[PDB]
Amino acid sequence: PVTLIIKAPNQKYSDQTISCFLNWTVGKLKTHLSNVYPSKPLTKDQRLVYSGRLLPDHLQLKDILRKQDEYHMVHLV
Repeated sequence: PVTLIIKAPNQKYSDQTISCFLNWTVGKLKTHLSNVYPSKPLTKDQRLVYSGRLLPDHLQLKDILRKQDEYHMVHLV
């Protein structure tokens, strides 16, 4: 799968390498994070910020994460 590196807001937790598919949207992945992340953060408040920009839950990961494909560091907010 794709190495989707979920780093915490203040880097409270380290770089989390989530082996997941770009098939899903930011919403389905963020639900998946709220399950597989040991803090289990509020899906309603939490969003994914990729290298400065905001990833909305309606679009598929692939569209933004196509460029490198291999690995992507996203900051949780």
